[PDB]
Amino acid sequence: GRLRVVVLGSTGSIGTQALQVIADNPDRFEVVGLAAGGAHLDTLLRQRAQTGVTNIAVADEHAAQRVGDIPYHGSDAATRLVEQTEADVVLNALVGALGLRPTLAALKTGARLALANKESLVAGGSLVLRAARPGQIVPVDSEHSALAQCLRGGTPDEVAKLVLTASGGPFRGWSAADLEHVTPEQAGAHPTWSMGPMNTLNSASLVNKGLEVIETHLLFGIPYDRIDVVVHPQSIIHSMVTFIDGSTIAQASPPDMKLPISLALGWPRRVSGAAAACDFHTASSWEFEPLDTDVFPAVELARQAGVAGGCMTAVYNAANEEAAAAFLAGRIGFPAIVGIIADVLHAADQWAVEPATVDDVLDAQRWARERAQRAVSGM
Amino acid sequence: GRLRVVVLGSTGSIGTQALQVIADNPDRFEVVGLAAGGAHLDTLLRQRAQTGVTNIAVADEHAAQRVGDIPYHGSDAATRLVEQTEADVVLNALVGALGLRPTLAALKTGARLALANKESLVAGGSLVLRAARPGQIVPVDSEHSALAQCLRGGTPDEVAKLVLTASGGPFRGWSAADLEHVTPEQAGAHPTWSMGPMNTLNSASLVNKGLEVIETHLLFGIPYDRIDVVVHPQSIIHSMVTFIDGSTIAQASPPDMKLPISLALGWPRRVSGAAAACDFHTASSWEFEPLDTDVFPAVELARQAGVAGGCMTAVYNAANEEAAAAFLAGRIGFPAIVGIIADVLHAADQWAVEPATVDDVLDAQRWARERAQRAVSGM
Ligand SMILES: NC(=O)C1=CN([C@@H]2O[C@H](COP(=O)(O)OP(=O)(O)OC[C@H]3O[C@@H](n4cnc5c(N)ncnc54)[C@H](OP(=O)(O)O)[C@@H]3O)[C@@H](O)[C@H]2O)C=CC1
Ligand SMILES: NC(=O)C1=CN([C@@H]2O[C@H](COP(=O)(O)OP(=O)(O)OC[C@H]3O[C@@H](n4cnc5c(N)ncnc54)[C@H](OP(=O)(O)O)[C@@H]3O)[C@@H](O)[C@H]2O)C=CC1
Ligand SMILES: O=CN(O)CCCP(=O)(O)O
Ligand SMILES: [Mn+2]
Ligand SMILES: [Mn+2]
Repeated sequence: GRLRVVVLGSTGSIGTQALQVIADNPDRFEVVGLAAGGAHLDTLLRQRAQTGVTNIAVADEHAAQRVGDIPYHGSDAATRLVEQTEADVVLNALVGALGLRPTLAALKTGARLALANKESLVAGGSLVLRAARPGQIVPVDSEHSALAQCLRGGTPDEVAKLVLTASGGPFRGWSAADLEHVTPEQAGAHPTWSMGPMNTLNSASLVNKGLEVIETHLLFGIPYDRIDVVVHPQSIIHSMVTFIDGSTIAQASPPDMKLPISLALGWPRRVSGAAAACDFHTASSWEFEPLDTDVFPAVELARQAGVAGGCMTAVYNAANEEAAAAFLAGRIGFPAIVGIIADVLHAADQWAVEPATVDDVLDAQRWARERAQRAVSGM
Repeated sequence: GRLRVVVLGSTGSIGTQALQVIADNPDRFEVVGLAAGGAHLDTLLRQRAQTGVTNIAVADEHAAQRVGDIPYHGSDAATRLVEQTEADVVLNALVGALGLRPTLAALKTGARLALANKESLVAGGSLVLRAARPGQIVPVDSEHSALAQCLRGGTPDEVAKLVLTASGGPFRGWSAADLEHVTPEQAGAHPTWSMGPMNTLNSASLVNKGLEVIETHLLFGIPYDRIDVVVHPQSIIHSMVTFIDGSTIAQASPPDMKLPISLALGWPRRVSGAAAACDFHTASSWEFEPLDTDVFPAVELARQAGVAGGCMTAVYNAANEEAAAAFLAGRIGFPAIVGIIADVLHAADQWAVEPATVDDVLDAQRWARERAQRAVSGM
């Protein structure tokens, strides 16, 4: 039958790509809700006009003032839309802290949650896991989607290791000395129209990989010492699972987020024609190499944060946001991003307690931000 | 509740590796029958002593006499061993189309057929299929083991293509002129697998891969035009499945037949520690290139034979067996192997008829062997 889909973050990269998959597959999906921030209000309004969906939410009141016929506006607008809309699937493609409450609300409705919002898991952690039922959360990102597919190759008891691939970023194979003089531009901080500067930087710093390692633990219930990372420059193999017999199962496709998006939406059913497959008519190679964890310790730090548990991963992420921004403003050098994360985490043991509420997570993030600010400024 | 396993061809490459898996896993497996040709009595006698199994078949009458007290001897020994031994699994690791009757007898008992002896299924065609219940034939071949694992990545209707990898053999990259000079000693080399001299030859000539394409169609019911072959010199990726959404699922491990053996014996349950896993703590690459079908047409000829159906696959194999014997004896050049197969196949119009009995298959092979000898005489 047709799945009713709520798209949260309809004006961003994931959201718009999802809407294309849905437009291409009217047999499999129908949009029944759209939520956006308001920065791209004009796009949301064009989306209302194109899709015919009037069930929309805008967070920013100022932006909402420009329209006068938005059913959900102001803070918690997305959350209210989720609470009040009958749906089969909620795609949470919201950015940052504010994806958390809608994740919780969507889980309570009993819909499947196609999750892109990293903060829901990296920050929300045990709040989100205690609220979600088995199979309810389906990951949107390429590595997690790949692991979900590869896990089909055996029972849960047969898994030995999860292996995330990592592009390695622009500084793949760079020495510590090389990294000393990395500039914001080199770190891929261009005013690229769709993605924010943080995504390319997190990729370059290997912090994104650490975040993905944390999310892997929470999604698939695999201990951190069994979650590995290999550097794979082509990004054709999106991740792999190694089983107890020594067999490894791997997922491969030319880069294209429409594949994992389509699969998250239709899970467990694949969407015909979603993306192009690997073509073996011209010679190619898939290369693998280890990550030098002395030069790139962000993944080791993520495992430490993850193992400590509670709000420690919220701390890891919030420290990064602050240090990364400080790097982009020229307040610190590149190697000092992960240096500050380590300094903040080392000081953060009070946050190992499990959060009872969203406010607990926010307090952990507040603490981590100001602690990172002190480290940056020298105060 | 150990599985009771009869091991046909115990003294060969697959047989010995299989006994090693069983020896390491006495909780899961027990040997209850051994069959061999009689050429390696030292090995067989050691196997009798180490397993404690006296329920033994020896094909060669004189060799069986030399041992004394062999319960089954003569060319029907292996077949009669299968018929009269209660077992849960029959591992058929005989070589050549002579494994046909043991294969048919094994299926008739209701036991799982762990099939290394691809030739018996290639020769038997729909006759073997009609004797099998669904999933009764479980492949030991590394490619088909990989395919079975990767097919867990979706439903049947989601399968777009099956992709077999091929090492490309010792003469990968060689021109037709280069092949003219190939010696039996050069064809006895293999870059990635340690095997008997016949399977090694078949690998060098690509006839092995042709046999495996036919085996794929017969095992999995996928049409020949959706079975691709890609050359992968590392033999780390063992085969892949491409799904309708563009996703490809691949199986990978360092070349070690103990992996597919262990899984075939214990299907669906994996066998802990059966083989070493891919090691991502050191650099490596997985390379792919197209097969050069002009220089190596054996796979195309297999597709032709397979599409024709009936007893045509038996003809393909039998012609190879005769031609291969003549190459190893120094009577014909290396290119003549596949030239003879082409000559025989294209004279075989009458053998497209579906086999009703074993005798139909035997008739087809008898003709093919004579026709192959005619081709050899003409050179
Ligand atoms: N792009 C990718 O491939 C990857 C995605 N992810 C993560 O998935 C999430 C979504 O991906 P992406 O589309 O690129 O993120 P985007 O930044 O491109 O889009 C974010 C969406 O959230 C909306 N939004 C912002 N603030 C609010 C608010 N207060 N209430 C409701 N909605 C709000 C935005 O609306 P408006 O535009 O009007 O502000 C926008 O539609 C991201 O957080 C990203 O980190 C993870 C790995 C990689
Ligand atoms: N070797 C490998 O790695 C791989 C093999 N395979 C397949 O597995 C099958 C077995 O191959 P492999 O183990 O390499 O071959 P081998 O030649 O190593 O072994 C052949 C076995 O069959 C026995 N045998 C020979 N003739 C007869 C006969 N007339 N009656 C009864 N037994 C006989 C031999 O006994 P003896 O010599 O003692 O008389 C020996 O035990 C082949 O069909 C091959 O295609 C597939 C994947 C890879
Ligand atoms: O199952 C494994 N084999 O048959 C050995 C494959 C060697 P090849 O790809 O060169 O035919
Ligand atoms: Mn990713
Ligand atoms: Mn094989």
